[PDB]
Amino acid sequence: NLPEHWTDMNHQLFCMVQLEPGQSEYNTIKDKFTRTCSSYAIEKIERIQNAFLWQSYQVKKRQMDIKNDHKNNERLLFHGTDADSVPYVNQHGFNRSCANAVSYGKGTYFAVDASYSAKDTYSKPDSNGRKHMYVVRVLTGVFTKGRAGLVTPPPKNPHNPTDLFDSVTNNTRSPKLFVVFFDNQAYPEYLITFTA
Amino acid sequence: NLPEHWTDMNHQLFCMVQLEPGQSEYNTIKDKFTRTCSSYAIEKIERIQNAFLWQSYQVKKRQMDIKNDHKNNERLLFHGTDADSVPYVNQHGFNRSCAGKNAVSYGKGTYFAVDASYSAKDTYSKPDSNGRKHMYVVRVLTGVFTKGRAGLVTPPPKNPHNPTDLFDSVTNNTRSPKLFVVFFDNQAYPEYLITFTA
Ligand SMILES: O=c1[nH][nH]c(=O)c2cc(OCc3cccc(F)c3)ccc12
Repeated sequence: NLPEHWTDMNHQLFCMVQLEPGQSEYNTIKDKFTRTCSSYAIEKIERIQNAFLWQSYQVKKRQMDIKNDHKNNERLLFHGTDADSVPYVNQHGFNRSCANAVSYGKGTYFAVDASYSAKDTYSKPDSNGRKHMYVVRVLTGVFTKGRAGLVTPPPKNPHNPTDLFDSVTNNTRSPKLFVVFFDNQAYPEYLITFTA
Repeated sequence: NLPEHWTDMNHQLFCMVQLEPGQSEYNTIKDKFTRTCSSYAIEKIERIQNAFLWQSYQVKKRQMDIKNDHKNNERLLFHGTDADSVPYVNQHGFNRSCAGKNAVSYGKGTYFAVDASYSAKDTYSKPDSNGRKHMYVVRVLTGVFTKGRAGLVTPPPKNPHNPTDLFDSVTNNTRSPKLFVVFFDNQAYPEYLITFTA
């Protein structure tokens, strides 16, 4: 059911857990961020333990692993958001109806590089200069190049137009962004609070 | 895993099952339909057996049953649509990103009718090139609801000082609900497709 690295929730279903600086889990997530954002200052990293979001995501993951006949469907990506959206994402995940640029489709956008999500247009500095970025488990699955105005990914072969790609990208050979068009294709795993 | 009265699907993920008149299952849907739509005639009623949509929907239902306090969270509602949308809905369900602007808008989501007569309007159940009209009968997790408003992209909060604790859906009128709007994927399961004609 619930992942091993999660800590006890006293029979509750939602908790934001601040990570201890210098332990393995904190160090792994900090490393992913500082690869492109070494010039920023990390205030804290919180593990998001949202049982409902996790359950709905794990269901979609098992479905995509069955449909794709292989289990290489997940990537870790970044998502910058404004402070006022943070409670929403913690509790409800990412909502294409809320989503800035949509040149590759009307979905939720995720960056390969923290540096892209660190842009003020995405991770808007709050009145205290705090910026907020998620590390997100994303079911990118089998992907294709996106285009403006997509409401879902294109068909995997427009002879069978309901069999869809899982996500779209800017560039299939060297992707820097992914767009997903369904709820529960993305699990917000950590929230990084940082400053310029 | 799947309802024990579904047809054996032979490790296939999706089947449409044609129902037989005189069976309770057909006759109950026909009665629900003809209660407001006696001037149309049913061609056929198909049960939709979509394993993945059922799984995702049932998880959302379990979640809402846990969250809410012994509420009847699920209603059986109608959805009229055009022929062009039927294969998508059968396979992928109801997508708010594809939704029509309703003549009376209570938010930017997917609309479901209490009365078949509403879904039977040509604006929704557009007759195809053969004069067939299509209406789903849908399990909808309405949960705890409030009157909607045209600007909504999710249900409103129950409490403006806790913006993330949302109503489950919105309606046109809480005293006499005739439509519901839902704003999330897997909150509605297309259970039957009614094909009907003038
Ligand atoms: O981290 C993000 N948070 N919120 C976003 O909307 C977002 C958007 C985003 O790509 C937008 C885009 C569109 C077209 C061309 C581009 F080069 C880039 C990348 C990251 C983010």
